[PDB]
Amino acid sequence: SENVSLNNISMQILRELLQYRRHLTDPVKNSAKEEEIIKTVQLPRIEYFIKNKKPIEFILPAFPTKSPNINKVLGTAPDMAERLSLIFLNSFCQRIQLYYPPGARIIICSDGHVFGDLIHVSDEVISQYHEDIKQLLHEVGAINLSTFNLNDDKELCEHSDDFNLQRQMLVKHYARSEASIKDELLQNNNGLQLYRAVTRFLYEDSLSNNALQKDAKQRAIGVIQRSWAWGSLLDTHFPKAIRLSIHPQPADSIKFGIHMMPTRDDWLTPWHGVAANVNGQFILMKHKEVQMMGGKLVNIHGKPSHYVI
Ligand SMILES: N[C@@H](Cc1ccc(O)cc1)C(=O)O
Repeated sequence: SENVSLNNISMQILRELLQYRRHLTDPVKNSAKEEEIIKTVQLPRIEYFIKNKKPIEFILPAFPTKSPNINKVLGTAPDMAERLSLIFLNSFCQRIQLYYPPGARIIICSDGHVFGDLIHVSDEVISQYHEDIKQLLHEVGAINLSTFNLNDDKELCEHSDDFNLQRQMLVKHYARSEASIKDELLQNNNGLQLYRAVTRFLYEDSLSNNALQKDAKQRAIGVIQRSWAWGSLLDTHFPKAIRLSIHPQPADSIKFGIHMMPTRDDWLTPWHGVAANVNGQFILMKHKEVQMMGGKLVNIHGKPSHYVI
């Protein structure tokens, strides 16, 4: 039949995707069966666009702000690493054109203002990081990529520059109770490793250790609650869209975790890391770990984009 043509296009996309899967890396897992599970998960969602002959669309919540711990990151400004990440994502969507001419698009949805209170990063700073990452797209000429923001939603606070209200509304209409968040996370090793990892980044950013520890553990459920709010917001705004995630996801999840640079850390993101030229291949590493490597910093446009080794 003709499903043979359609099934062949959808699989090539899924296979390209899988090459950049972000996952909890654990050898006891039969990777083969994980993928066989994901085939069933995403192939139908992909074939939706193909049957319609519509360009395939992805949503990805990412790039909310640069981590304020200069132990991890070079600067508040977006660094080369997102540049390299942004440039990767856009070319991913051009490749698909080589099979499937409508192509693909990715709506990067910024989550910077949603949890901005709990990160101790100014709403002023956040807004500039956003404006800059829009800036990068045009410098990059990354057409297949566009941006989605809290301000865009009609249902969100009218106009802008009342984030505290915007956050309240978002929590009201789309969030869940931190009590229900803590309960849901415990069930899985999946949910457990989110909790732990979210807290480790919150603690690492904030440098009384027992105080700061219980503190990061509470902010974690907070930040996670805000993120799933933004998640249900997009979950309704772009329902049939394929759902990319910046975090490792289970093979059963609707969300498909994805990487954008080489790194041995599953959870590192461009905002938490600097870019390193090591063996003539860029890698996402932490600013501290790379200085102990005797890396030399290189500056472009009067700002420090990356280190070299
Ligand atoms: N979303 C980040 C958490 C984070 C985001 C922005 C920050 O400035 C700091 C922490 C993560 O993957 O862990």
